[PDB]
Amino acid sequence: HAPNQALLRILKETEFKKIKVLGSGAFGTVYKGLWIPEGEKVKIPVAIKELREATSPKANKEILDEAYVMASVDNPHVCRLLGICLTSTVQLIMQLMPFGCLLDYVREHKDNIGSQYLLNWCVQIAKGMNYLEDRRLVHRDLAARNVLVKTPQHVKITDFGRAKLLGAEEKEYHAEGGKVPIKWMALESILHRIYTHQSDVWSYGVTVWELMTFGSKPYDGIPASEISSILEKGERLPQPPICTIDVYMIMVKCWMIDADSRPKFRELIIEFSKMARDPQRYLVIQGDERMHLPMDDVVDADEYL
Ligand SMILES: CC(C)(O)CC(=O)NCCn1ccc2ncnc(Nc3ccc(Oc4cccc(C(F)(F)F)c4)c(Cl)c3)c21
Repeated sequence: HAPNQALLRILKETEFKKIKVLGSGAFGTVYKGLWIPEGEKVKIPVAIKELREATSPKANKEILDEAYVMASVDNPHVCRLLGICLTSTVQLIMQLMPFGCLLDYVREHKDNIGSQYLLNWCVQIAKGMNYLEDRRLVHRDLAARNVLVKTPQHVKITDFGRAKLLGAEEKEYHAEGGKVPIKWMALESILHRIYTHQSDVWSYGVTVWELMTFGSKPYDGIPASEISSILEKGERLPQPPICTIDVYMIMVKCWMIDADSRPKFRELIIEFSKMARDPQRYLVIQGDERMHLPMDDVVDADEYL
């Protein structure tokens, strides 16, 4: 394994301005804002998380470990961390993704989402996931809520709170146990707390199904404790109405019990790209052809290098 020479940038608090609240979680408030590096005539749209003073040493430690992961990744389909700021409580500064999480976005805009967008997002997520595999990173929480929308044409994978870097000799990760997203997890993760890139593939399949059903909840009837035996009996999520068998067979392959029988991300890239070239052959959406979707020194983070 190579030396990780990623730079962690520590920002001065006067360098960035909070403009409005985007949301608030358990660990603090997230603000829309602008980052104005001193002496560079540039303004960068950012999201800024200000951790609560209530935050434990334990929580702080785990948040910084997540920032370490985010600072180590550099791909157009993985979230961009700009830096952190070491004030009274720690602040994390990331690229603004103005359209929010992809799960909300498909629920809220389902009447205007065509086959071209759906297939392109599958490609993009596969590209980010492939890159994470190249980095020997196992995500462990892939899901539509954990994909952000920069523009309708460009999504990025986020939330590395569960991510684990594999060791050089290491093949699988073994977790300790706790609050787990059971309905997105490979069977071997539920049963034996084993996680691989192939288990991320399973999660990818569920994420695709979320997208193809415009944000339905997987196994909506069923409680989490029942999931693993349902899977052991060979039952899977149903074929979404818009999906040709071509697309559904792909999701199904992602949910093979034998992890090595699942597709690789680089193959998912290939197969969804083929379909993105003729999208109406692969997803059947009523009115598809009808559909389309959307101070001075402003630059996107992607162009600030
Ligand atoms: C909580 C919540 C507010 O309920 C959910 C939520 O975070 N979503 C906010 C909504 N949101 C909308 C556009 C948008 N664009 C970009 N980043 C967003 N969110 C965002 C997320 C995490 C960020 O930072 C980190 C980095 C690592 C670890 C942690 C952790 F929470 F564990 F402490 C935070 C930042 Cl700076 C922003 C955005």
